[PDB]
Amino acid sequence: SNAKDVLGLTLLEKTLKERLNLKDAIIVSGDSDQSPWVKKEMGRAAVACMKKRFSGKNIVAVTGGTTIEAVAEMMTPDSKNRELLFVPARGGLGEDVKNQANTICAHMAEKASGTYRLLFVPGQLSQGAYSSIIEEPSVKEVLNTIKSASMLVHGIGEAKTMAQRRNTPLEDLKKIDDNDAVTEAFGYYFNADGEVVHKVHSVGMQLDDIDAIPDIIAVAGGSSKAEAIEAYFKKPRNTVLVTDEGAAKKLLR
Amino acid sequence: GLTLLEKTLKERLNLKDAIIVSGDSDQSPWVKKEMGRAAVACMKKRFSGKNIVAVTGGTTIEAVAEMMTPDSKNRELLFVPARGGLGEDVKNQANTICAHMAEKASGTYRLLFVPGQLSQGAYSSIIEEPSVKEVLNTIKSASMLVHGIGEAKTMAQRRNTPLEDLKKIDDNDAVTEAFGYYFNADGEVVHKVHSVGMQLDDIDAIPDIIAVAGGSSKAEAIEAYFKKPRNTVLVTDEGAAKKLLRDE
Repeated sequence: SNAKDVLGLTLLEKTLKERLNLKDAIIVSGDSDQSPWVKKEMGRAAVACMKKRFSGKNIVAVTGGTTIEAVAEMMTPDSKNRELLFVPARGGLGEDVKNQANTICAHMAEKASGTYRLLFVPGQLSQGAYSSIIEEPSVKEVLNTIKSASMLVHGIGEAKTMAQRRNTPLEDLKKIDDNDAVTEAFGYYFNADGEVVHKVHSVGMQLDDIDAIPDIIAVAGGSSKAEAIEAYFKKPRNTVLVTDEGAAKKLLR
Repeated sequence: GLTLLEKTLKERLNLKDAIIVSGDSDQSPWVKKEMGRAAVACMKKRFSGKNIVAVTGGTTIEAVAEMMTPDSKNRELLFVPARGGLGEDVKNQANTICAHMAEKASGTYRLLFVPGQLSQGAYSSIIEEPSVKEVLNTIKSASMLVHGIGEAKTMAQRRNTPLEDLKKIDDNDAVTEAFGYYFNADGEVVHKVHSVGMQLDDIDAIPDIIAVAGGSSKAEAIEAYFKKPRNTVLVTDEGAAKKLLRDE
């Protein structure tokens, strides 16, 4: 791309990909912490990536958060009219409704003119209530769909920001802090070496399941996320990263 | 004339107030948007410093959502659905309208996540669950209710009403519908859709109730619903009002 070349983004992407051992790196101009449109440009770039990687039939698992909402906002119908079913990767994770995976999932499916299936297994269910619900055909159906996800599109957050934004129980806050979590993705908090140190209990996709998903696209940016992004990628994730100059430049400094 | 028409409607229907926009929404589709615009203006006049706004679904309340804009006075706004989905398609569900309105208002919202067609056991589990209980509690403290009114048969058929309930609605001569209750010509409940959240008895405790409903086809439905005192502001159109009042 001449635009990427002239802006120095081609080199920056090469450097970031090598640094983080990524399947690929896509970087948009600017710092989303400073300029609101940059998050939309990350959404647009993520959508372009999804479309490049779709096959004939697709089960797309998604997380919540404002960045994947931006992906949904930028989504458009598939000009190839390939089959698209969208599911949340996991539960609500204690997010407010606007940021819940179910919310982003429905928004994305509508924008893509695809279909969706939502997961309603609240985290605060009693043991007895959980046993009743987990056996429901509708719940089993969605869990089964998630298990065959062909794509995962997920955000990455700072551990503290995510813990504060969700309604995290005191005991779990202590655990996140005591174990020096620095990054978060799909309801897992990780330390600076990319090791899991706290897991939000939630049905659906577990960390071990991502290895079986051929196309994983993480979308996360802003200078404030530089250390979070670095930590998450300390382990092999077989993942494409869509980010911005804010995060990428700070990370590479 | 419109001021006289409003005065007569308020009296005939025992309204808190009548707001009548021009035209007939059954003939001129865009009149629904003008009802929406007037309803939003009415809501903003009624807001207190803090607000919990319960809403129903349906295309008329979707028009309210569509015409919603942020509050110039920046009052606190939390939007909730009044009841469950009531068997509506997604575009007509209270949850959908609720989210749309809150986004347009730059407010916050909470939704009732109570799926069908769950077994009895799972259903009761879902409704006892802490997050759902929180939302139900919020609805119980609603300061405003914004709702539609529909013709009984029309609403029952649009929703996926079971044949046995269709028969009961017919046998009991239901003529009007609002927030999941079907009423006869005397404004008496004859059938209720089972659903968590707001009940009919709860509306008396809500200080500001705004009904938005119009079109000549709804004249009989609107008259029937208001046969009992509802302490409600009606936003409607000339189509409904002139027909109801025999002033065509």
